[PDB]
Amino acid sequence: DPEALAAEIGPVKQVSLGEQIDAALAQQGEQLFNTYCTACHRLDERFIGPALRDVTKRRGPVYIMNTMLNPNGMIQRHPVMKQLVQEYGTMDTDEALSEEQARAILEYLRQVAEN
Ligand code: HEC
Repeated sequence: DPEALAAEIGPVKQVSLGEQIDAALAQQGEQLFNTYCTACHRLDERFIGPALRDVTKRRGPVYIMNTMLNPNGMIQRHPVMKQLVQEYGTMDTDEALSEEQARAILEYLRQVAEN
């Protein structure tokens, strides 16, 4: 259900996640997260947006990737995101990331959920 709607919104459609964390990829994601995402997010505390340490436990990868890559489409069309907007407010969250960058950040998010 929520991953399918996230795929339809796009641009990412599918992310097949291998069982292991790729630590080098995650490390690039850590650096990116601390450049772009900590303007508004923390791992364990609310801030401008929701806490994210366990985002990969409550959401899937297509939703997370398309939040980074198409935040406007997600805000407009995805019911989970639309509800979070009513709670946290409307602001420019688009960091103009590449898919590569977003993928690295996802790997970091997966890693911190195992800490
Ligand atoms: C402040 C300008 C933000 C920046 C920069 C980033 N995010 Fe964000 N995020 C923000 C808000 C206010 C919200 C709630 C929705 C709304 O627009 O009001 C979010 C939400 C998310 C989510 C969804 C969390 C959930 O539990 O489903 C994710 C996965 C997310 N944000 C990720 C994320 C990442 C990885 C960022 C750096 C690339 C990032 N956001 C930037 C506010 C802001």
